[PDB]
Amino acid sequence: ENFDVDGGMDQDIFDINEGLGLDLFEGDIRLDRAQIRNSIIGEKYRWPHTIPYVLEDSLEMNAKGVILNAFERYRLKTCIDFKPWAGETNYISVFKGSGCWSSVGNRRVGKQELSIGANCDRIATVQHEFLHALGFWHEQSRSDRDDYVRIMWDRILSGREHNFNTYSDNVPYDYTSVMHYSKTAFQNGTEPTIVTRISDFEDVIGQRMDFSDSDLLKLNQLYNCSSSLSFMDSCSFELENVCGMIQSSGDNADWQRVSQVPRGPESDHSNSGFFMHFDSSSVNVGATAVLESRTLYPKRGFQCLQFYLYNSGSESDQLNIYIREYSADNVDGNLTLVEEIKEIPTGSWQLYHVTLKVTKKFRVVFEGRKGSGASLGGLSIDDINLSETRCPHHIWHIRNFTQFIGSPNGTLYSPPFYSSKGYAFQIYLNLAHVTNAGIYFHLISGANDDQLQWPCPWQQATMTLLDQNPDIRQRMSNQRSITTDPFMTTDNGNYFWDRPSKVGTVALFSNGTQFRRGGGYGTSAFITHERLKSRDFIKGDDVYILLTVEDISHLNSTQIQ
Amino acid sequence: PWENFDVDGGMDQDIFDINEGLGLDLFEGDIRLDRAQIRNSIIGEKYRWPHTIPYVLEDSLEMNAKGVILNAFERYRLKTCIDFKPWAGETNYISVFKGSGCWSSVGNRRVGKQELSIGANCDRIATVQHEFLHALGFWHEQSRSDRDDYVRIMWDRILSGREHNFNTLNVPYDYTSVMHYSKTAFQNGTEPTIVTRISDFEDVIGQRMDFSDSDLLKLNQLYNCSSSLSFMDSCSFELENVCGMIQNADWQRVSQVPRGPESDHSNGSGFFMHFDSSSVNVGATAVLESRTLYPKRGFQCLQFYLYNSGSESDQLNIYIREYSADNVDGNLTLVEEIKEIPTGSWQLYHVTLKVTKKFRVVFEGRKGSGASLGGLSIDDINLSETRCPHHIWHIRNFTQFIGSPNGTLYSPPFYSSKGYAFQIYLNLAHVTNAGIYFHLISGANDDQLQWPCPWQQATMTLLDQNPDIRQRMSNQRSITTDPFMTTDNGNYFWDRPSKVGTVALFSNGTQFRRGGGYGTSAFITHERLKSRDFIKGDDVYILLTVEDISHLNS
Ligand SMILES: *[C@@H]1O[C@H](CO)[C@@H](O[C@@H]2O[C@H](CO)[C@@H](O[C@@H]3O[C@H](CO[C@H]4O[C@H](CO[C@H]5O[C@H](CO)[C@@H](O)[C@H](O)[C@@H]5O[C@H]5O[C@H](CO)[C@@H](O)[C@H](O)[C@@H]5O)[C@@H](O)[C@H](O[C@H]5O[C@H](CO)[C@@H](O)[C@H](O)[C@@H]5O[C@H]5O[C@H](CO)[C@@H](O)[C@H](O)[C@@H]5O)[C@@H]4O)[C@@H](O)[C@H](O[C@H]4O[C@H](CO)[C@@H](O)[C@H](O)[C@@H]4O)[C@@H]3O)[C@H](O)[C@H]2NC(C)=O)[C@H](O)[C@H]1NC(C)=O
Ligand SMILES: *[C@@H]1O[C@H](CO)[C@@H](O[C@@H]2O[C@H](CO)[C@@H](O[C@@H]3O[C@H](CO[C@H]4O[C@H](CO[C@H]5O[C@H](CO)[C@@H](O)[C@H](O)[C@@H]5O[C@H]5O[C@H](CO)[C@@H](O)[C@H](O)[C@@H]5O)[C@@H](O)[C@H](O[C@H]5O[C@H](CO)[C@@H](O)[C@H](O)[C@@H]5O[C@H]5O[C@H](CO)[C@@H](O)[C@H](O)[C@@H]5O)[C@@H]4O)[C@@H](O)[C@H](O[C@H]4O[C@H](CO)[C@@H](O)[C@H](O)[C@@H]4O)[C@@H]3O)[C@H](O)[C@H]2NC(C)=O)[C@H](O)[C@H]1NC(C)=O
Ligand SMILES: *[C@@H]1O[C@H](CO[C@@H]2O[C@@H](C)[C@@H](O)[C@@H](O)[C@@H]2O)[C@@H](O[C@@H]2O[C@H](CO)[C@@H](O[C@@H]3O[C@H](CO[C@H]4O[C@H](CO)[C@@H](O)[C@H](O)[C@@H]4O)[C@@H](O)[C@H](O[C@H]4O[C@H](CO)[C@@H](O)[C@H](O)[C@@H]4O)[C@@H]3O)[C@H](O)[C@H]2NC(C)=O)[C@H](O[C@@H]2O[C@@H](C)[C@@H](O)[C@@H](O)[C@@H]2O)[C@H]1NC(C)=O
Ligand SMILES: *[C@@H]1O[C@H](CO[C@@H]2O[C@@H](C)[C@@H](O)[C@@H](O)[C@@H]2O)[C@@H](O[C@@H]2O[C@H](CO)[C@@H](O[C@@H]3O[C@H](CO)[C@@H](O)[C@H](O[C@H]4O[C@H](CO)[C@@H](O)[C@H](O)[C@@H]4O)[C@@H]3O)[C@H](O)[C@H]2NC(C)=O)[C@H](O[C@@H]2O[C@@H](C)[C@@H](O)[C@@H](O)[C@@H]2O)[C@H]1NC(C)=O
Ligand SMILES: *[C@@H]1O[C@H](CO[C@@H]2O[C@@H](C)[C@@H](O)[C@@H](O)[C@@H]2O)[C@@H](O[C@@H]2O[C@H](CO)[C@@H](O)[C@H](O)[C@H]2NC(C)=O)[C@H](O[C@@H]2O[C@@H](C)[C@@H](O)[C@@H](O)[C@@H]2O)[C@H]1NC(C)=O
Ligand SMILES: *[C@@H]1O[C@H](CO)[C@@H](O[C@@H]2O[C@H](CO)[C@@H](O[C@@H]3O[C@H](CO)[C@@H](O)[C@H](O)[C@@H]3O)[C@H](O)[C@H]2NC(C)=O)[C@H](O)[C@H]1NC(C)=O
Ligand SMILES: *[C@@H]1O[C@H](CO)[C@@H](O[C@@H]2O[C@H](CO)[C@@H](O[C@@H]3O[C@H](CO)[C@@H](O)[C@H](O)[C@@H]3O)[C@H](O)[C@H]2NC(C)=O)[C@H](O)[C@H]1NC(C)=O
Ligand SMILES: *[C@@H]1O[C@H](CO)[C@@H](O[C@@H]2O[C@H](CO)[C@@H](O)[C@H](O)[C@H]2NC(C)=O)[C@H](O)[C@H]1NC(C)=O
Ligand SMILES: *[C@@H]1O[C@H](CO)[C@@H](O)[C@H](O[C@@H]2O[C@@H](C)[C@@H](O)[C@@H](O)[C@@H]2O)[C@H]1NC(C)=O
Ligand SMILES: *[C@@H]1O[C@H](CO)[C@@H](O)[C@H](O[C@@H]2O[C@@H](C)[C@@H](O)[C@@H](O)[C@@H]2O)[C@H]1NC(C)=O
Ligand SMILES: *[C@@H]1O[C@H](CO)[C@@H](O)[C@H](O)[C@H]1NC(C)=O
Ligand SMILES: *[C@@H]1O[C@H](CO)[C@@H](O)[C@H](O)[C@H]1NC(C)=O
Ligand SMILES: [Cl-]
Ligand SMILES: [Cl-]
Ligand SMILES: [Cl-]
Ligand SMILES: [Cl-]
Ligand SMILES: [Cl-]
Ligand code: NA
Ligand code: NA
Ligand SMILES: [Zn+2]
Ligand SMILES: [Zn+2]
Repeated sequence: ENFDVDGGMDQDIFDINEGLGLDLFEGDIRLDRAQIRNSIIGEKYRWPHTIPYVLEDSLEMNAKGVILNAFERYRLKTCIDFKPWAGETNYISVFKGSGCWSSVGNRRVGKQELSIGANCDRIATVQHEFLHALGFWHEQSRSDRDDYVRIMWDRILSGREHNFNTYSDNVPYDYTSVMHYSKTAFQNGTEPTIVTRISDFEDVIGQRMDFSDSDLLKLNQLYNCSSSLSFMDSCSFELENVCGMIQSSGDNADWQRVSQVPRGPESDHSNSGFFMHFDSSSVNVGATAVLESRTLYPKRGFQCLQFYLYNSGSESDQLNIYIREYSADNVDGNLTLVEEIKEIPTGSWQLYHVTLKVTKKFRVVFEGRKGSGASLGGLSIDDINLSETRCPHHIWHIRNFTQFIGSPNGTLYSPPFYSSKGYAFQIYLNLAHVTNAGIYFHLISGANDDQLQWPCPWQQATMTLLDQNPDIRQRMSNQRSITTDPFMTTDNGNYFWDRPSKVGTVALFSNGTQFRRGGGYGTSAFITHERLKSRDFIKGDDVYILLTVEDISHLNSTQIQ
Repeated sequence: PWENFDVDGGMDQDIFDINEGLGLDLFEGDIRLDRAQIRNSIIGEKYRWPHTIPYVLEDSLEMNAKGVILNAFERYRLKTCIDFKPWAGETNYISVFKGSGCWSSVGNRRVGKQELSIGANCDRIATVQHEFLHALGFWHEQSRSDRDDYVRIMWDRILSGREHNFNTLNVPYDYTSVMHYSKTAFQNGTEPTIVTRISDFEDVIGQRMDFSDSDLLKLNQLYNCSSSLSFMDSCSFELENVCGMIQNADWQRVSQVPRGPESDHSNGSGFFMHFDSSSVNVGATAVLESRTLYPKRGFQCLQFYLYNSGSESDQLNIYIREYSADNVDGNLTLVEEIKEIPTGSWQLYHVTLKVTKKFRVVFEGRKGSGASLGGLSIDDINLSETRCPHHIWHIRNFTQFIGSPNGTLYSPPFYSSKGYAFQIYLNLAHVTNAGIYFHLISGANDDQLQWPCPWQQATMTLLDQNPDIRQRMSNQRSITTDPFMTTDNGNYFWDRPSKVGTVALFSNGTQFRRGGGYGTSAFITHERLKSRDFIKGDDVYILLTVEDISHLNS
C-alpha cells in the first residue's frame, strides 16, 4: 500500500517534457526571440548577485519547499543569493507550468517565468533550471562533444534527432555536469543513445544529485565568488599548518597530526592522509588537550558543526566541544560548553553533528579528556566541516551496508523518530530491486497522537543520502522531499496521512513492541545502485541518511511585497 | 675555487638585513609609508592598481636587476591575472630604479610616477615579487592581529630603535608567505627575534623562493582572477576524465606497468598514461590529444615526464593541430620527434611551440623495429605560454651529496645562444647552505666570440617538481656577465678562458680551461632543498637559460 511519486518509473527532466510534447529547445530551454542556440550569454543578459524571486501560488506545496532547499545549496556553494521580490525591475517567477523549463539568462523582460511543474519537485531539477536562468546551456551540445561521447543516432526516437544538434561556438568536458543528458535521453528501446568514449562515465552522465565541481567553477568564476553566504570552514588536516588550528594543554597531553595510530585508526578518514589524535594511553586520568580553530566570522547566527571521530581508547574518555565567543566587553572571549561526547563506541569512524547559535566572531574548541582506567589508544578527529546551516533533525546510520544492495534481505526500516511537531515516523529503504534503491516516509503510532492534528497537515520530510566527501563544498548528496497532504485519500476512501492507529498496519519494533505504521510515501527511484556505489555515499561500509521533517504550512500564503 | 665571486659576500642577507645595514629606518624595514597612511591598515579600492600595471625600468638599475625584474613579471603572468606593460602615458605607473635598498609604497598611491627601489643586492626574483606585492597593497604576514597564536617575538633580541617593526578572506596564518619575516629579522646577536610556536616551521618562515599558495589566493581573490596570461594546462591523470585528453584506447590510464614504472611520477593512488608497445606490431601508433587550447601569446613550452621500458627504437611524436575559420578540420604539423629515449627512469622533456590560434597537442607513441617487453609512459604534462629552458642539468642520486665533502658537482658543458661555452658548479658541501656558480669554459666558437663576454644573463633555476606548474615554488637566481669586471691581478673576469681560466678535465678526461665562477654561496638552505619537490625520485633538475640582455641597456 505504499505510494510511489515516480509511478514505477525513473523519468528525468527530458522524459517529463517529452511525455508532454512541449517541443522546447533541447527539451527544456525556452529560447528568446532571435536568440542564437548554444551562444555565449553577454553581460547584459546576466542576473545581479542577488536574484529576486516569487514562488507563485500555482506551485505544489512540496515544490515550494524543494525550491527553497535549492536556494540553500546556492548559498552554501556560491556567492549567488536569492531574495523575495520587492519591486525590482526583473525577477524570476517560479510557477507550476507544463514540465520543467527556463529561459537561458536574464532576458530583461520584467517578470521572467521558470516552470517547476508536476514531477519537477526534485532539488537537482530546480538547480538545473536555475543554472539555465543564470545563463548556462547543456553540456552535451559543446562543439567538441563527439570527442567525448558518441551519439547512437539509430536508437533515438523518430523526430527527436534535432535535440542532439551542435552549433558553432576552458574547462574540460564535464561528464558529471547537472546540465548533461543521461545515456537514455530520447531512447527508443533499452539501448543508450549516448555512449561515453571513456567507459568509466557510461552511467555517470545524467547525474541529478547536485552541482558538479565544474558546474560550480563556471558559476563562481562568472560571479567572481571568493566566499558564500553559509560556508565557514572545512579541515581535513591535509597540510602541516592544520588550517590555522592551535593545539594546547595544561596537562602534558596534546593533539598530534598523524597518518595512523597502532591501536587504531590504521588510516585517516579523508582517504598519506592525516588526522588529529589525542593519545589517552600515556597521559594521567583527567588530563585534557584542546584543539582550537582560528577565529571565525558568522553571517547568519545558526551553524552546523560536523566531524568524524574514532575512539581506540576507553569507554570513559570523552570529547568536549566549547565555543569561545568574542565581544567588545571581553577581549579574552566567553567560553561555553556546547556538547559532551561520552561513551564513544570503539573501532570505527563515526559522524557527529553539533548545533550552534553563535552571532559574534568565535572559535570552536575541541577538548579531549582521559577518563578513569586504562587505555591503549585515544581519540581521533578528521573531516571537520562548519557551515551556517541547520543540523539534520535526525540521522539514520546504516552499518555494513554493501551486503544489502540488490539483496532480498535489503528491506531496511529505520529506528522510530519524532518530528518537530511531535509526529512519530519511520523511514523504509528498499535495496532489494536489481537496479534502483527506493525510499519511503511512514507515519507511525507515537506518544503525542491524542494531541496532534489529523490527517497530518503539510509536514515536509527531506531525506538525504549523504555523499561523505571530506569537504562539504564537494558533496553531491542525493536528496528527495515529500509533503503530507491532509486531503490525500486511499483507495478505500480513508485519508492517507490519518492517525496510524486508524489507517495503519501492525508492525514490531526490534525489541518486539507492537505499533501501527501508516502508508509509505516516497519513490522507487531514489538512486540507482550504480550511483549508490559511486562517490562517497558508502564509506567504511557505512551509509548516513539525514532527515529533516518540518511544518511548511506557512508556504501556502501568497508571497506579498 | 679562489677565482670564484660570491654576489652574497659569504652572507645570506634578506631584504631587512640589506636595508638595516644602510640605516633607511623604513616601516617594517622595506615599506615607504605615504604622508598620513595608517600602518598595516586596510588598502581601499581607490588605492589599487588596474589589472595591468604600467612600468618603467629606469637606467640606474643594474643590468642583472632589469632581467630579474622582467623574470618576476613572468611569474605574475603565469600564476595571476596581473600583467605589466611598459608605461605609455597612463596616469599612474611604477618607476623601478636603483635606490638605496629594496622598498615600495603599499598600494597605488595615485601620485603619478610611483617609485619602487631594487637597489644593490636586491636583484633576486622573490625580492622583486615581494616589493610588487607591497605595490599591489599587501603588508607583511607576521603583523596579523592573531600572529601571537602562531609566533613568539623575542623583544630582548631586537636592535635598539627597531621594536617598532614588530608592534602590530579568513585565510589561516601563512608561515610560508613570501611576505613573512625570517627568524633573524632586526636581530641583535646570533639568537632569533621570531620563533614559531611549532618547532617545525622555525626555519620555514622567511621563504624567498616564490609566492606561497596563500599569497596567490589573496591576490587572485582581490583581482577576481579566473585565468592568467600564460597558464594553459596541467595534467597528472589523477581523475578518470584525464583533463579532457582524447583518444580500444591505445594509451591506458594505469597505476603501474610490470616492466616499469612501478608507480606514477606525480606520487592505485597515482596514475599515468601508458602505451604498451610490447603488445602491438612494429609501426603501430597510439594517439593521445589534449583538449582544445586557446593561446594568448605566440610562444609556448610543453613539458612532461616520460618513462621508457620498451626499446631504443620506440619514439614519441608531437604534433600540433591548429584550427582556423577557413580550415574544415584543422592543420596538423609535426613539431618534435623524441627518439632513443633512455630506459628505466622518469625523464623530464621540454618542447618549444609557437602557436597563435586555438589548437590541440597530439602525442603519438610509435612502436619501432626492436623487440620490446614494456612501453612508453607519460605523466605530469604542463603547458604554459613561456620560453623553454635553454638547457637542463639532470642530477641523479642527489641526496647522498647534501652536506657531504664530495658534494662539489660540475655540470656537463653547454653552449649559450650566442655560442659561449659554459658549465655550472653546484656546491653542496657546506653544513647549511647550497652554493651555485656560473663559469665560462673553452669552446669551439671562442675565436669568433666577443671578449670579455658582454652582458649575457645566466638564469639558474632549481626546479620544484610539483606535478602542477602553478604550484611550483622553484628557487631561481640570475647573474650577468659584466665585460668591465676585473680580477685582483688586473685581468677581465669574463675574458676568454684560454687566457684567464684554470685547467680542468671533462668526465671523459679531455682537458679544457674554466674561467672564474660567478654566483652565490647562499643559493638555498639544505633544509629548504629537502622540502617540497626539489628532490623527487632522488633526481634534481637545474634549468638553465643564458641570453644576451644588451638590449635592456636602453
Ligand atoms: C521498545 O521500543 C520502542 C521504540 O523505541 C519504545 O517506545 C518508546 O518508549 C519510550 C519510553 O516509554 C517513549 O518515550 C516517551 O516519549 C514521549 C514523546 O517524546 C517525544 O515528544 C515529546 C513531547 O513533544 C511535544 O512537546 C514538545 C514540547 O515539549 C513539542 O515541541 C512537540 O512538538 C510536541 O508537541 C505536541 O504534543 C503535545 C502533547 O505531548 C501538545 O501539547 C502539542 O500541542 C503538540 O501537538 C518531546 O518532548 C520528546 O523530545 C524529548 O526527548 C527526546 C528523547 O529523549 C530528545 O531527543 C529530545 O531532545 C527532547 O528532549 C527533551 O527533554 C530533555 C531532558 O530529558 C530536555 O533537555 C530538552 O530540552 C527537551 O525538553 C519527543 O520528541 C515523551 O513525552 C515521554 O516523556 C516522559 O518521560 C520523561 C522522562 O524521560 C519525562 O521527563 C516526561 O515528563 C514524560 O513523563 C517519553 O520520553 C517513546 O515515545 C516510545 N517511542 C515510540 C515510537 O513509541 C518502547 O518503550 C520499547 N519497549 C521496551 C519494553 O523496551
Ligand atoms: C670529451 O668531452 C668533451 C665535452 O663534451 C667533448 O668536446 C666536444 O666535442 C664535440 C665533438 O668534437 C664538439 O662538437 C662541435 O661543436 C661545435 C660547436 O657547437 C656549438 O656551436 C655551434 C656554432 O654556433 C655558432 O653558430 C650558430 C649559427 O650557425 C649561432 O646560433 C651561435 O650563436 C654561434 O655563433 C657564433 O659563432 C660563430 C662561429 O662558429 C660566428 O660566426 C657567429 O658570429 C657567432 O659569434 C652550434 O651550431 C652548435 O649547436 C648545434 O648542435 C647542438 C649539438 O648537436 C644542438 O644542441 C644545437 O641545437 C645545434 O644544432 C644544429 O644542428 C642541427 C642538426 O640536426 C640543426 O637541426 C640545428 O638547426 C643546428 O644547426 C653548438 O651550440 C660545432 O660547430 C661542431 O659541428 C661540426 O660537426 C657537425 C657534426 O654533426 C657538423 O654538422 C657541423 O657542420 C660541424 O662541422 C661540433 O658539433 C664540442 O664543441 C666539444 N665541446 C666542448 C665544450 O669542447 C670531447 O669531444 C670529448 N672527447 C672524447 C675523446 O670523447
Ligand atoms: C557568555 O555566554 C553565555 C552563553 O551564550 C550562549 O552560547 C554561546 C555558545 C553562543 O551561542 C551565544 O550566542 C549564546 O547566547 C551567555 O549565557 C546565555 O545568555 C543568553 C542571553 O544572552 C541566554 O538566553 C536566554 O535564555 C532564556 C532561557 O534560558 C534557559 O534555557 C537556556 C537554554 O536555552 C539555558 O542555557 C538557561 O540556563 C535557562 O535554563 C530565554 O528565555 C531567553 O529568551 C529571550 O531573549 C531574547 C533576547 O536575548 C528575546 O528576543 C526573546 O524573545 C526571549 O524573550 C534567552 O534566549 C542563555 O540561556 C544563556 N546561556 C547560559 C548557558 O547561561 C552569557 O550571558 C550572561 O548570562 C545570561 C544568563 C544573561 O544574564 C546575560 O545577560 C549574561 O550576559 C555570556 N556571558 C557574558 C558575560 O557575556
Ligand atoms: C599550416 O601550418 C603550417 C605550419 O605552421 C607553423 O607550425 C604550427 C605548429 C604553428 O606553430 C604555426 O603557428 C606555425 O606557423 C603553416 O606554415 C607556416 O606558415 C608560416 C606563416 O604563417 C611560416 O612562417 C614564416 O616563416 C619564415 C621563415 O621560414 C619567416 O621569415 C616568417 O616571418 C615573418 O612572419 C610574420 C608574418 O607572418 C611577420 O610579421 C614577421 O615580421 C616576419 O617577417 C614567418 O614566420 C612558416 O614558415 C610555415 N611553415 C611551413 C612548414 O610551411 C601553413 O601556412 C601556410 O603556408 C605558409 C608558407 C604561408 O603561405 C601561409 O599563408 C599559409 O597559410 C598552415 N596552412 C594553412 C592552410 O593554414
Ligand atoms: C658521497 O659522500 C656520501 C657521504 O659520505 C659519508 O660522509 C662524509 C661526511 C664522510 O665521512 C664519508 O667518509 C662518508 O662515507 C656517501 O654516502 C655515504 O656512504 C656511506 C658508506 O658507503 C654510507 O654508510 C652512508 O649511508 C652514505 N651517506 C649518505 C648521506 O648517503 C656517498 O657514497 C655513495 O653511496 C654509498 C651508499 C655507497 O654506495 C658508496 O659506494 C657511494 O659512493 C658518496 N658518493 C660518491 C659518488 O662518492
Ligand atoms: C523504434 O525502434 C523500432 C525498432 O527498430 C522501430 O521499428 C522498426 O522500424 C523500421 C523502419 O525502417 C522497420 O523496418 C522496415 O519494415 C518494413 C515493414 O514494416 C519493411 O518493408 C522495410 O524493409 C524495413 O525492414 C521495422 O520493421 C520496425 N520494427 C518493428 C518491430 O516495428 C520504430 O519505428 C522506432 N520508433 C521510433 C519512434 O523511432
Ligand atoms: C568580475 O570581476 C571583473 C573584474 O575583475 C569584472 O570585469 C570588468 O567588467 C567591466 C564591465 O562590467 C569592464 O569594464 C570596462 O570599462 C571600460 C571603462 O572604464 C570600458 O571602456 C570597457 O568597455 C568595459 O566596459 C572591465 O574591463 C572588466 N575588467 C576585467 C579585468 O575583465 C566583471 O564584471 C565581474 N563580474 C561580475 C558578475 O560582477
Ligand atoms: C571583483 O568582482 C566584484 C564583483 O563580483 C567587484 O565588486 C563590486 O565592486 C563595486 C565597486 O567597484 C561595488 O559597487 C559592488 O557592490 C561590488 N560587488 C560585489 C558583489 O562585491 C570587485 O570590484 C571586483 N574587483 C576588481 C579588482 O575589479
Ligand atoms: C543479506 O544478504 C546477503 C546476500 O545474500 C548476505 O551476504 C548477508 O549475509 C551476511 O554476511 C555474510 C558474509 C555472513 O556473515 C552472514 O552470516 C551475514 O548474515 C545478508 N545479511 C543479513 C543481515 O542477513
Ligand atoms: C645511482 O645509483 C644506482 C644505485 O642505486 C646506480 O646503479 C646508478 O648507476 C648508473 O646505473 C647503472 C645501472 C650503471 O649503468 C652505472 O654505470 C651508472 O652510473 C647511479 N646513477 C648515477 C647517474 O650515478
Ligand atoms: C557489522 O559486521 C561486523 C563483522 O565484520 C559485525 O561484528 C558487526 O556486529 C556488524 N554490525 C552491525 C550493526 O550489524
Ligand atoms: C645589543 O645587545 C647587547 C647585549 O645585550 C647590548 O649591550 C647592546 O646595547 C645591543 N645593541 C642594540 C643596537 O640594541
Ligand atoms: Cl529537497
Ligand atoms: Cl585540510
Ligand atoms: Cl631571476
Ligand atoms: Cl591607476
Ligand atoms: Cl617549470
Ligand atoms: Na584527513
Ligand atoms: Na600521475
Ligand atoms: Zn536543461
Ligand atoms: Zn616587505
